[PDB]
Amino acid sequence: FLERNEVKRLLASRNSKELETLICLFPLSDKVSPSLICQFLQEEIHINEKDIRKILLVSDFNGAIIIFRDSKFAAKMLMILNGSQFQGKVIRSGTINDMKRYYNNQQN
Repeated sequence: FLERNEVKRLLASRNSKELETLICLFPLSDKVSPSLICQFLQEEIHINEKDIRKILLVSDFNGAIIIFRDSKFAAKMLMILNGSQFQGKVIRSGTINDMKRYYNNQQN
């Protein structure tokens, strides 16, 4: 598709207005892959075309880039939703850099 183009452009995006109205969800375990992500997103986050400006699956550091409707909720939800327990692991989130950190934690 055309997700990878934006996952890359978003990875590098310098606009912090973006990283505020968006974050990379990191609850994707070794038992939870890209498709399952979205299901689970609409499943728990109630994500749709309304609350989500756009959603892309980030499977090279198991994350999910999500822009809810506003910066206040993206970070606020990050804090209230994450730090949870799912699939026998603790699920957490951050943005593009924090996901890269978590990635290290994943690959190592």
